[PDB]
Amino acid sequence: YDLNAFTFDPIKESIVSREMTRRYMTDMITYAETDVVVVGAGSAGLSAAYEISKNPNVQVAIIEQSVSPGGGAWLGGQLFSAMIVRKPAHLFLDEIGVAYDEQDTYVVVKHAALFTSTIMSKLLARPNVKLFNAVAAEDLIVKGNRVGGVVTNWALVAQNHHTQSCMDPNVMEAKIVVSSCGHDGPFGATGVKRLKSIGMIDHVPGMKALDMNTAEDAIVRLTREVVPGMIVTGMEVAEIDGAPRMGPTFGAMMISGQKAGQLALKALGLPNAIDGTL
Amino acid sequence: YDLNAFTFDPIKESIVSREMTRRYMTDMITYAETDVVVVGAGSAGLSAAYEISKNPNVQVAIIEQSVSPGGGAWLGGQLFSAMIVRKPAHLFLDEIGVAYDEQDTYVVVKHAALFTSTIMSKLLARPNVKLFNAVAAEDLIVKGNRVGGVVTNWALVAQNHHTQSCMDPNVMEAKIVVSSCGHDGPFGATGVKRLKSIGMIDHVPGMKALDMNTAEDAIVRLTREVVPGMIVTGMEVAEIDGAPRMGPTFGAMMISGQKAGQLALKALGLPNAIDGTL
Amino acid sequence: YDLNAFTFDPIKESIVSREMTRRYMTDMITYAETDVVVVGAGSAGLSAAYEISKNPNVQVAIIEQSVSPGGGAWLGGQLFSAMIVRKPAHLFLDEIGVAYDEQDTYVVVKHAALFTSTIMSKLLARPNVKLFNAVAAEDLIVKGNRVGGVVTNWALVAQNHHTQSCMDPNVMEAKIVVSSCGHDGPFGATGVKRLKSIGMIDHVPGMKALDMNTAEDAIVRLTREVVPGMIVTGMEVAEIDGAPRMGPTFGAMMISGQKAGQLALKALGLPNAIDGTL
Amino acid sequence: YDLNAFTFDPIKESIVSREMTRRYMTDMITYAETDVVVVGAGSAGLSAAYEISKNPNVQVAIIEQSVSPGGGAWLGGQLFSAMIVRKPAHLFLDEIGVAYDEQDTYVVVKHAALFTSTIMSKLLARPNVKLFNAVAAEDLIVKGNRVGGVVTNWALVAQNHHTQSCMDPNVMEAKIVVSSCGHDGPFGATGVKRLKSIGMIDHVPGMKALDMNTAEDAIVRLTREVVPGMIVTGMEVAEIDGAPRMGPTFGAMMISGQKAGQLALKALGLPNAIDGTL
Amino acid sequence: YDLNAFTFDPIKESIVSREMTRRYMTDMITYAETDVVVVGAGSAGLSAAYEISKNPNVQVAIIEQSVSPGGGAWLGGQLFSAMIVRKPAHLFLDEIGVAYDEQDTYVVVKHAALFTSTIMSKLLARPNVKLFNAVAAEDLIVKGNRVGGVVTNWALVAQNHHTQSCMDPNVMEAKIVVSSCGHDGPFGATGVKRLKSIGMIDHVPGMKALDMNTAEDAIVRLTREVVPGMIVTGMEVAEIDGAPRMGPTFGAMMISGQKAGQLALKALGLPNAIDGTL
Amino acid sequence: YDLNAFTFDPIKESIVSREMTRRYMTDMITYAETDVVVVGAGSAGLSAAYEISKNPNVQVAIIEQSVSPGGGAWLGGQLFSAMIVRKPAHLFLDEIGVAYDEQDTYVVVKHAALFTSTIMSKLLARPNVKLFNAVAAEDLIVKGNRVGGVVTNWALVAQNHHTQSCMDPNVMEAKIVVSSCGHDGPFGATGVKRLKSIGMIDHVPGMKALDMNTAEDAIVRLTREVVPGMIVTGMEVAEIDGAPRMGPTFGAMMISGQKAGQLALKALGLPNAIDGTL
Amino acid sequence: YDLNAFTFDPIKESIVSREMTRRYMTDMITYAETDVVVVGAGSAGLSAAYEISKNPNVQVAIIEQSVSPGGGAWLGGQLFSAMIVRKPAHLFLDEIGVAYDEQDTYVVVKHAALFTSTIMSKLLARPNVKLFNAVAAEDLIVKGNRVGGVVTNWALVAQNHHTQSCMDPNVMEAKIVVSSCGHDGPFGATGVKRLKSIGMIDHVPGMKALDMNTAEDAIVRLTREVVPGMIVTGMEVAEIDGAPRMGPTFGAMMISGQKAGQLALKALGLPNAIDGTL
Ligand SMILES: [Zn+2]
Ligand SMILES: [Zn+2]
Ligand SMILES: [Zn+2]
Ligand SMILES: [Zn+2]
Ligand SMILES: [Zn+2]
Ligand SMILES: [Zn+2]
Ligand SMILES: [Zn+2]
Ligand SMILES: [Zn+2]
Repeated sequence: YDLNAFTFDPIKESIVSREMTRRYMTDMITYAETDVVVVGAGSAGLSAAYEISKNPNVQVAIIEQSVSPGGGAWLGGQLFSAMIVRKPAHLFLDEIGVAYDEQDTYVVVKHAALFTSTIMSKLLARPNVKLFNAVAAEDLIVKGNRVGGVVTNWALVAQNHHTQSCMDPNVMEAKIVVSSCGHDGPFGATGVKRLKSIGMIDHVPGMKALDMNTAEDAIVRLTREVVPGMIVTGMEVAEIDGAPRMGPTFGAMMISGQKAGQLALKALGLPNAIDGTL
Repeated sequence: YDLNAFTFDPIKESIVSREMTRRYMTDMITYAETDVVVVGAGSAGLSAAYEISKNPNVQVAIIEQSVSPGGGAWLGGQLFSAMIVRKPAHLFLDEIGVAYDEQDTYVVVKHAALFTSTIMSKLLARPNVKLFNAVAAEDLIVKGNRVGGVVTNWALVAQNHHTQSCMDPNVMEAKIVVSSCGHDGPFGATGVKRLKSIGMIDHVPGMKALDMNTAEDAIVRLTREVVPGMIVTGMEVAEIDGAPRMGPTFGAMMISGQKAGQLALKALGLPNAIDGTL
Repeated sequence: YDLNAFTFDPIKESIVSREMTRRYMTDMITYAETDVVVVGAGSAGLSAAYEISKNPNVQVAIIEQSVSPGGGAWLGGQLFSAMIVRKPAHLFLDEIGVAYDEQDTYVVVKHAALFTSTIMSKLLARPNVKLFNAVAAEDLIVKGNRVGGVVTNWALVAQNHHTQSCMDPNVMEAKIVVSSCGHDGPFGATGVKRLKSIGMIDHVPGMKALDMNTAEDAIVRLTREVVPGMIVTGMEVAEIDGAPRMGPTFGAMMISGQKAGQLALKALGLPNAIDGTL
Repeated sequence: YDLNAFTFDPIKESIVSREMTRRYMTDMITYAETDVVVVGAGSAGLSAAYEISKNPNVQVAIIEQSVSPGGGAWLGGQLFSAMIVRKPAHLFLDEIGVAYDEQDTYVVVKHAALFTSTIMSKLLARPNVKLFNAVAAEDLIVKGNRVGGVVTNWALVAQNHHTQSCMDPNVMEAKIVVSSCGHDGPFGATGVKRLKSIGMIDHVPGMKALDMNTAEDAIVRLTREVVPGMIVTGMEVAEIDGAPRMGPTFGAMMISGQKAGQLALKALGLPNAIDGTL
Repeated sequence: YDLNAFTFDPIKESIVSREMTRRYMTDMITYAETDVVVVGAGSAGLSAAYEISKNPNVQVAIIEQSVSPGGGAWLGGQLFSAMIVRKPAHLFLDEIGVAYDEQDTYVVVKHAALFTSTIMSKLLARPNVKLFNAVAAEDLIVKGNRVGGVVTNWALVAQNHHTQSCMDPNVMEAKIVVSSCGHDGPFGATGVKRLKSIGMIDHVPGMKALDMNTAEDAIVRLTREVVPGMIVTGMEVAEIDGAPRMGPTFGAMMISGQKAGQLALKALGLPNAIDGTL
Repeated sequence: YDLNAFTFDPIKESIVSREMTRRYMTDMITYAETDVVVVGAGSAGLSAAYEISKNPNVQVAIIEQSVSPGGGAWLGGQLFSAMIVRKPAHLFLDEIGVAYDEQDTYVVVKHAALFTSTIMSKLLARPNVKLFNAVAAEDLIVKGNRVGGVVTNWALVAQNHHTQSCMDPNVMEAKIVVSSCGHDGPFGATGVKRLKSIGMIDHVPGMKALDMNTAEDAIVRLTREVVPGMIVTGMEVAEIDGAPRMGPTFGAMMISGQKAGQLALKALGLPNAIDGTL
Repeated sequence: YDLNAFTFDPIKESIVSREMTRRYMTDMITYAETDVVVVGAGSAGLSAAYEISKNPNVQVAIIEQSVSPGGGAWLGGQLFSAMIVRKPAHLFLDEIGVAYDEQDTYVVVKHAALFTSTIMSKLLARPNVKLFNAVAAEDLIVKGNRVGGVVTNWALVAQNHHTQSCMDPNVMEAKIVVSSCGHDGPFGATGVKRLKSIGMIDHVPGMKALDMNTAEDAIVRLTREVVPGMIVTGMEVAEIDGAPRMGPTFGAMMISGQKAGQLALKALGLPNAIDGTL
């Protein structure tokens, strides 16, 4: 084509609508009963989805309330750019294909956005992954003390129940829920806060003050299937357990998310790194 | 008449004013002491008022804070249209004259708005029914151990005590109050929250996580005269009892409401389906 | 069934989701290219859709930004209930089946909500009609000198472009658009304001001060195909033409809407009352 | 009675409701066609109503959007208390029975609230005066280039058309409207701003900068029947005419309002000070 | 003077400023140590101030956060006008000179504003009373478990500590504080809520549901010196004690306030009705 | 004193109140008619007040709407600290006693806050200077063709005319007004916007795009008595004249202010640097 | 230079940017591990930083969330100017060079702004002091049982986690943190509220009611290293200890701050007035 004399092939508006609709319809029908739902597309949730979907047989829905995925991983600290990842999580960066400046006990990715865009590109390309962005998980499906999926709505509806006539949610059944809701914002820690309000867990003390050396090891260690059918990963772990926060460093999110992914595979009865069967 | 050359008969502005004033103020005088007040015109409250007002002896005031009645029954889930009603509540739809597409354990009304408009149209035509919309129930009338009506105001006043000099409420005495306030919004669960703040009940746990099979049977079961003079119906039942929620399905709202209406007839000493005397 | 011992047939959450999704997305595909789109489900828009859809050949989509349809027709004036309809528009009420208390030059419907629910119930039951509520028309489709449909989005999105990353709209092609957006609210007069901002008309003076005798005859008279492909009806007519307003009387809305429907049938080449071929 | 052992006579809640309702109903029926409506109960509007209602045969409705009447006359300047009134308007204070500290060219009432409460008490006691507080004039009634009354609503509705489904206004016919809307607030200058938007006057330049000596004489001089059926008085005069403001002094408001009252009597064909017939 | 040819005597702007300033200064100096401060100028606070200041030797400061005094006594219920006062409180109306329509167990003042304006006019005329409107009591002065006055600020500052750099309060010492803060609004029940937060009282259950017959007698009975140096009166009594509310009736406010006034006189060691020494 | 065993001398709350009241109200009386009022205590206004008040004959009131004085001079750009001052304005820094790091065509003050605090400390110590902070100039006093002072109120009142009953302003007469209101914020360019709305100047184009080399020389040049009685200085000059802006450099503000001060001395008939008589 | 013909030396925009960037980022690197961080630049925090930085060996970072430093020390009470300082804290004023009007048990600084500007000017000139304004301390660094610095962000970010994708904080390590966050505003008492939410202290009762004689001595007394690594000073002490407040008097803030500074020097192992080694 010539950028100086450019013509698009013709279109009809109604075709564009119908293509989008049909495709979103079929996705919602498929994923109404899914193997894994990941709630939250921050560094931890992306890392978990990336790890799980390496198994091509596993269906992965990602529910993200924001229009943009990525969570807090578009920046470092104080609106600066550099992303510090402590060793040995730089091996995870190697696998995804993200360059870094190597230091002695850590590496520096030149922009957090480079990690986030790269992992998302590789993740979203896979046929077994679907991103439902601009959609919130408002609640859980819980039957006989097992989490069995999530209660969904458009994110803007979920934040506007006070300004309109009622707007019921939808429902997505899942074998395993990976809750990766962070701590930040009006949606922070949605999943663990709901476990508490329905009496399935007893306390959500909230994250403690900052201590990077304690926090990152603790967050990985504490990542687990918290109740039957629900794994918690990322900063949401610190909320439920009262672990210290780590601030502007990203290794624990990546590793927590990877561990959560392997826990989800285990929960599905599939080869996994938790068992040593992978 | 001719749509091409159309003339309305003459009017005067004063006539319009006086018509609306004389009629509304007459209705307020009529209903200031009444048989039943239904608080909330959602699916459960409309169903309750519909059921009660089948008896002509019985005067029924419906108090609805929104300008529009209907509550959460203008939509299905995720801003979609279809209204799922589990059997055998399709027999209630048959009685009201709402068509549906039948499936094995449920039916589908093509638009929630078709239910709501249809039942409202039949209900409002009745001479013993009065809709006071744009009016909130701010509080209860309680004398000794018994609910004896509601404390009312324009909904916008009830929402703007923070912005103007004080604006006292009005009062409506009733033999029975049917509280159908839902759980959603700033007015969610007004009646049961008030029973708790005045010490007449102990807790309002809030609805639990979603489980349609448990929730709908539970809401019907738990629909009751909670304290002397006050029946609670619809999702407000889940709030008081800590029942699971059901999300985008509507049978329990209709049946809970119908049961609440029958309980109100029984409380008034009238033939009813609770006793088997209807 | 027994209200004392009540059991719903079994369900699964996934069934409810898939039912609502399959049906809504099927409707969107059906109506993405359609015969008539009515924007606004107030008294004028409901009247127009009611009139058009008397012809079964004609597919009619109603776009309503609010969750609740009905517009300003849930109340009379000053939050009072009575709906004044000047003669001879009481003949339209007769046709729809809405009772009234007759006076000399007008009739009184006991509650505006009785009109609105009744006409909606009859309208929505029809197979050729689809209500897309909680959906705003953000813009028009205009090709050359002609309106060819509407640009749509969830209403909450259309109201929240200031708070999230961009969220493109959808598109619905139509042979005729009937714009019935009122004057009230942030969406008041959307269609005529847009004709002005794209240069297809010159001014939108806004409604003038109140004069019922002038206003209602004027609104009917001025109801028209304003530009090729687009009819304007109801109070949106006053905005474009600088007509006086009428306040709490509703005959002109019903008759303007009826005339707009007949004008749409005429524009589609069908038997109609404008020509005298119905 | 004994303040140490006090018992009220018994009451029924429904009686209180019915008394308020019946009385407000009859007032609204009476005043739906009134001789004078005064819009705004600030110092100018109170002064105008006080002057007019000295004729016991003249019906006076006062429409005030705030719950509290009094407008800007509860304080002096900068939240201080003293009310400066230039001579010879202290003669007006003498008539109403408001004490002052007399200085050479002006007097000082010790609290603006003393003037406001005193004039209101004397005004409201009269049988031909009715105060409709918490009610806004949203618009005018205009028929054939004469103002014929006002379009009313509850004030909170008039400020909330953007948050609810539409809420039509009511209407009050009047022989003469006295617009006394001030300049301050979101309702400031309602009446003259509407004259401009409907093309009945051509410009509303807004008040000029402060100059007490020019402003107070000018405001009195310019008080007039601005268009047929509508007198403007008080600070709203400065808005329409572009007169200077006067800030924390009150004589012109009192005298403007008195003049407006005498102009209203003249407009009604009654003895008055404008003609020298009183 | 001639309303047709009117001239004010000359003024200088700076004189107006200086008069207001000097006068407000001297008032604030005088009242920085006062005999009684009444917090809240609603029906109860006005009634208390009116009762106390019948003793010309007693200094009374009234602190009212709103620009307009009067509290909730500008209206009846539901924005209607009539003020119901149960017998025998109509004797209080007789004393103040407020007309009413006499019924069997109650009387009806035609507009609540007639009571409020009349009592305020008589109250404010007295030399020993000062109204500090647009000023909030933010806190109490408490020394050795006795209330010794109030912590004040301009009301707008008291509501804007979140939008500006810090703005310290002022202080007013008092022999007795009469707290009459109502229950309504963001300032509702200021005085009793502060007693609770500083541990001087133990519970503030809040007002119970409506029951006029119980409430009005209870409110009068419970009006008292709650802690040394502080009397509570009006609806604030119901907040501290958990008494029922009474809604749109005004006798208890008047009588509570009168009793509070006589309690204040007693606390000052002066002749009073509590002792039978008056 | 001993920080380990520290006792303050005794106080009484009333003393503190009376001290603050007597002093402030005395200052208001002093300055109600004054020589110069400076509106705005940003870098330009502080510089102007500093320059003028070098003459002891001259009384200078500074009106600043914010609680904190200093305007935009607490920071450099992008929330960084360093304050760039182009030569030869470093000579003004020398005079005030502000250190800097010298470069070739400019100097760097280490923190903008060091300039602002330093100049304020020297300015405020002077007996002829009074800072009225938390006070806005809402309007001008204009008599005939000449500015003669300012219309003042508490800043929060000036921002809350939409939320309360009216609150009149106060007035300060001045021989000269120096308007230094900046361009930023809701109060940006108050003085020049007012000249335009009262018709004394024709346009306020607003500042143009950034060009430091053009802008700083232009702002100094254009600093002038714009209309009789009123000098405009600082970025408010760019707004009136359509000059380019300079962004994060401060020399023009200091020099414009100094020139404005010299112009004020000249206007007062005093020795000045404009004429060469200083 | 000539104010009549004024030319600035040339500049380039890039130079200004690079100057501000290089300097700020150099300061951030310097202070990322530092001796003392003072959180809050109100009267107590400025006094503490002033006291500490008398020792040149000691690096002191001041973190202030507002753009303007100074806290509540720009005004006295009720937006009045005079700053009351009880003796013997006037000796601290003597040392800083702030003039006052002496009384018997206290002195009066003519404007609070004179104190604040003066102390800031002396403080900020010192080479060992850095003001990071527009920067909030969001959290603490806590390792084991000890506070080791602060978690920082731009203040606007710290206030806008609800409106944007996540924005991680930054970190500053410190040997000692002096928390001087006041009680006022959304950031009031940040440090002590955090000690409570992480479980390091048990309660934050909040300040009690006003009692100047008790409060000021108590605040000095209670100023302490509350937990290892963290001193609390100023009104934040009242919040943690439930001390009474003092309102518009400032001696305790200055003395508490001075004591806090001496406690910080002692904690650093340096000569100090707590020990008597200074
Ligand atoms: Zn109330
Ligand atoms: Zn819901
Ligand atoms: Zn777009
Ligand atoms: Zn309207
Ligand atoms: Zn004003
Ligand atoms: Zn700027
Ligand atoms: Zn975070
Ligand atoms: Zn404070």
